[PDB]
Amino acid sequence: QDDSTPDSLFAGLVGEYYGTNSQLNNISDFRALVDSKEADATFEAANISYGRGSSDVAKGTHLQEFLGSDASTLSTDPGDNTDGGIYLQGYVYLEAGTYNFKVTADDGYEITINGNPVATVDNNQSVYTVTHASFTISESGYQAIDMIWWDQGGDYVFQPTLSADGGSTYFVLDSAILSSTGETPYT
Ligand SMILES: OC[C@H]1O[C@@H](O)[C@@H](O)[C@@H](O)[C@@H]1O
Ligand SMILES: [Ca+2]
Ligand SMILES: [Ca+2]
Ligand SMILES: [Ca+2]
Ligand SMILES: [Ca+2]
Ligand SMILES: [Ca+2]
Ligand SMILES: [Ca+2]
Ligand SMILES: [Ca+2]
Ligand SMILES: [Ca+2]
Ligand SMILES: [Ca+2]
Repeated sequence: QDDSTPDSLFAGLVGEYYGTNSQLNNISDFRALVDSKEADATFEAANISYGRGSSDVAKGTHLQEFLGSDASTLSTDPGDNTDGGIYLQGYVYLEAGTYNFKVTADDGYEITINGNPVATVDNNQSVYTVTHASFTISESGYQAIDMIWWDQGGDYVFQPTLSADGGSTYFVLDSAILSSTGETPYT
């Protein structure tokens, strides 16, 4: 807790959606958009496996389709934009050990854990899956996590899967392990 407002506790990350009619080319562009204004919509990111879809995430009802099971928590239905993306932040329960992300995306993204980037694509791309380098968690518990992802137009997809067993199996980040505040969620 960092201010005088109570924060919703749920088994998910705090999600913000931002749209723009400018071009998003890279992580810096999307982060500047996030910085420039209040979110166009907020939502609870409880099942982080979004898309695939076509014909721009920022148009029509494409954001709702993309977010699927998390769209029922949208604060509003944003108007049309050409480009858009999401900023997620909260906590993820991880035991101490070694992990790595494998992320399928169109366009780019960046995931950080405890302040350190652990999966980065700093450019636009048609759908592509990267197996990222491993990282360590030093102490079991809720780890701080944030993510950004965007769509510059066209197709869109975002599924960042995590392995705890050296890339033999991967899981989606969902309500089993996510927390909005770092307290234990019970529903
Ligand atoms: O050039 C068009 C294509 O550009 C790529 O980088 C992706 O953003 C696609 O979703 C888009 O359709
Ligand atoms: Ca607060
Ligand atoms: Ca903002
Ligand atoms: Ca809309
Ligand atoms: Ca879906
Ligand atoms: Ca739902
Ligand atoms: Ca664009
Ligand atoms: Ca795209
Ligand atoms: Ca392990
Ligand atoms: Ca496997």
